[PDB]
Amino acid sequence: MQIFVKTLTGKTITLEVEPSDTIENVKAKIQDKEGIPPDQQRLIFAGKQLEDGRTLSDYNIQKESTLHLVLRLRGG
Amino acid sequence: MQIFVKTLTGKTITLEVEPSDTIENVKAKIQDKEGIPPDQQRLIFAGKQLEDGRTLSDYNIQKESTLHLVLRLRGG
Repeated sequence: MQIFVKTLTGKTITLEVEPSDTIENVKAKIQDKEGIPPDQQRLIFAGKQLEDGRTLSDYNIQKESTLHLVLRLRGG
Repeated sequence: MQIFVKTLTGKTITLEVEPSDTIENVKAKIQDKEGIPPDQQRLIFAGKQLEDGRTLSDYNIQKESTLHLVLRLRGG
């Protein structure tokens, strides 16, 4: 299923995630494409932060959904 | 100087911070006001998270600047 991860920096990411795909694997996809380190990725939804060990369907995340991405660069 | 702390959900907090203030200290000041624990305070600037150990002027944060605040809850 397609999803749209938009960051406040002004960048959107389009990935084909799976219903039972863990948040951890979602970050992995971004890492594969944009090359953004999953450990530096902060997926925010509804105003809170998502848990790496959780699934998309855990937060009612479906197709065409929008996830907020924040770059957490450590030491800078 | 005063800055604007706006959450991703909907809230605008205003406090007095120094140019050489630290992100960690900023969260501490917000805790003295809104009572929100600094551990749950996520400072966002242009889609990038603010390093807790960095300074406001290091991020080019001046007076009357608006920052985003995200609540980091466990499990979301």
